Amino acid sequence: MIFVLDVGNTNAVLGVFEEGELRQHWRMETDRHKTEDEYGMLVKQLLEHEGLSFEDVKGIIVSSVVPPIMFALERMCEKYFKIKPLVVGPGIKTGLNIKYENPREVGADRIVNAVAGIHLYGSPLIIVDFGTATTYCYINEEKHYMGGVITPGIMISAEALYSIEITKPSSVVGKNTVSAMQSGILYGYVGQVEGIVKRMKEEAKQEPKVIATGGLAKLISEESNVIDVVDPFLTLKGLYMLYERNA
Amino acid sequence: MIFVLDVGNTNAVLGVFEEGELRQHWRMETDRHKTEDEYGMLVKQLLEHEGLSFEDVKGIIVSSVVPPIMFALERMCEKYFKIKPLVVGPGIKTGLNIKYENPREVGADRIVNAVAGIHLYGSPLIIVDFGTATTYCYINEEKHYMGGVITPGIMISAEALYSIEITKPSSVVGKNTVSAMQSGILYGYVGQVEGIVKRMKEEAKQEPKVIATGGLAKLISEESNVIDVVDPFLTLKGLYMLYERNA
Repeated sequence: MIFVLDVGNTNAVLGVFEEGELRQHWRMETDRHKTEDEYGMLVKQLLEHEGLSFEDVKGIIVSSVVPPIMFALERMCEKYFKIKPLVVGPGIKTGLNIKYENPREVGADRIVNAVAGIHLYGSPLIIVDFGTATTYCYINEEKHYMGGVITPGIMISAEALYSIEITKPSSVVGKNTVSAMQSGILYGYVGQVEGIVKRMKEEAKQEPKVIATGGLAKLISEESNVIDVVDPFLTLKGLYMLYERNA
Repeated sequence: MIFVLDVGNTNAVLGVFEEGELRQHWRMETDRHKTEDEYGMLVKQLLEHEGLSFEDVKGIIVSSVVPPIMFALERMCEKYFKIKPLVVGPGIKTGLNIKYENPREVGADRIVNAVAGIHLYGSPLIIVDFGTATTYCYINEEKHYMGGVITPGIMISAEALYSIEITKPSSVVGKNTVSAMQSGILYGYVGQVEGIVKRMKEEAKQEPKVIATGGLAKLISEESNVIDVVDPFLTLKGLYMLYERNA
């Protein structure tokens, strides 16, 4: 089985693929305090409750935006799995044609998401990833990664305000402060996504399918039709594709 | 003449009204370091270059969200103008019917803006104020302040990202990082405003005129039709109305 790890500033998502299918996934807060042995012990527990052992895992790929924890995760992989993981970084092969002027500044997971999205959903595509930032990538009808749009993420924008559950209020016009802020975050974000996506489609030669991922993709897609498919595991699936290409 | 002062966390706007009309306005960064005498000396200079003296000013009203500078501004008014200013606060009379459940938690300038907007533009109204936060207030067809919507302000959201000039990029799909972020802030914000305003109008009995104010109102209104009137001096005009009612 192949173990994938997508580590964010705030959250990590783990998954195990068996015969090219996602067997199980797990989500957690990124912990800069945790040691290689405490990662190994937590992973042991996740595997055990899934009916798996370390031995079941034959390959590992990690994508991370947190250098201060890479050393420990790599050491945990080497110690518990006896495997040196593949790290998504400069010089990993992806098969992705990047026409963006800044290919090296493209987030690793935008690349991963584009590889998965094109393989799973075709082209042209708009990919919306609601994470720490909300990104919108545009892949053209020749499967070229053209670039896109970056905005503040739902939680980071909600924190800068409330300074948290993204709840639907009983009305848009908030009859009270909490209600006004709930409306603002939710409907403001929906309006943001609708507006950007409509403008990106306007610039497009062929009309693209819109796919979204990230924890809060579902909330947004419940409120709008602008998103065609929510795929919560796009990045995991992409990292699995990358592992296979690079094995 | 009547001197008005609207002091924000980040910016202050001053104005002088002569025969009920705004004669001149001045904008500046709020300075927590400045003393009462350095405020008096700066005001002296602004008046001189306008052809005015301290003596010309017979009344003063101040609205402020920065308590640490009120003492100095009040002392400057008392010393240079020989006037104790009216302060927008609990117990100032406004003539505004507030149906919002949290009347006391309504920003002073939302009240000021509503008083000015209703007097100058009628009802029902949607008032959009692009400041530190972007607020959307809804006044119903009986001129009642119903509440509204609060979102992160253009600059605070742009800072949390870039961490600045809000520029129109050459395309929505940014061909490069800076371009992607420019698109995101600008078109994301436009989409946010369009979406919220359309939802607020949907809840409205009569169809409201939409008025906007704040430094960046013009940028947004250039990009959308959702705003009927940009009135850059709504708050100044409101504070003038409040001074007159309370004199």
